[PDB]
Amino acid sequence: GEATLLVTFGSSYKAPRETYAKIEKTFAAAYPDQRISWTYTSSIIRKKLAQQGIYIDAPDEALEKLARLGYKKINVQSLHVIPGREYDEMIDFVNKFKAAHSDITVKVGRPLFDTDEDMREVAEILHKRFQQTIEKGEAIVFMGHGTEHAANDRYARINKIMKNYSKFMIVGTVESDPSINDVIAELKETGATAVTMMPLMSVAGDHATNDMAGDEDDSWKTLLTNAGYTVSIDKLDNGNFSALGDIEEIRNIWLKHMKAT
Ligand SMILES: [Mg+2]
Ligand SMILES: [Mg+2]
Ligand SMILES: [Mg+2]
Ligand SMILES: [Mg+2]
Ligand SMILES: [Mg+2]
Repeated sequence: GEATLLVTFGSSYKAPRETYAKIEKTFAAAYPDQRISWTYTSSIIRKKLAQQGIYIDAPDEALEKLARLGYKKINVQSLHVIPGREYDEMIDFVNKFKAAHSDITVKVGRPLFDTDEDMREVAEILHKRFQQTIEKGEAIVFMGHGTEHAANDRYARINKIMKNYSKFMIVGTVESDPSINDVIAELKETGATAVTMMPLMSVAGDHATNDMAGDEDDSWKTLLTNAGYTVSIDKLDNGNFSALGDIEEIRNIWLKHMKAT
């Protein structure tokens, strides 16, 4: 008997939690006999959800509960985009758990942008999603968070990989490099005058939605409109802002990572 624990930072908001449900459904369909469990690593988000009647286990709680149920084989899957700080803290609570349980074998699955192969697959999926927009000469801008962690290199790396698919697919980050000014300089080279944006994030969290599309003077929508672009935000059919985890083929990459060799 195998069990799977899905690891994310977490969110208290309805739209990200619908994306989480899609990820659970993808894993449950692939492994219909397995228990699938969740942990949200943000302590404060867990606390706010508890105030709402929604009870999410802390990581140590989540794994101990699996141990107390008899499981000797546990999969712990990162739902992160890059192998950065949160991925490292995953490994840490996984090892704190392995130490207390020498008989339990724990398999760890990597985040989305782990390898060049992963980033090509993501680029192809996003190209497919936006091909009709790209065909009209409109650019697609992907907004990642950005970090000082060395894994920040994935954003510049997937930006270059995306050039094999279209010059109109452009990646930047809010807090690091490539920056919004790099995005604007790249846009200028394409000849586009219209932009569709999407977060290069697993879910469209509340803070990210403001960074991307808010009326704040430094939101990406404002800064691109100041530059003269006509800006649209990508949405799901249900009207929510889209994110990577909403795309079934993206969810399959986390799925494959859980068993990769
Ligand atoms: Mg990440
Ligand atoms: Mg799609
Ligand atoms: Mg990101
Ligand atoms: Mg969404
Ligand atoms: Mg969807």
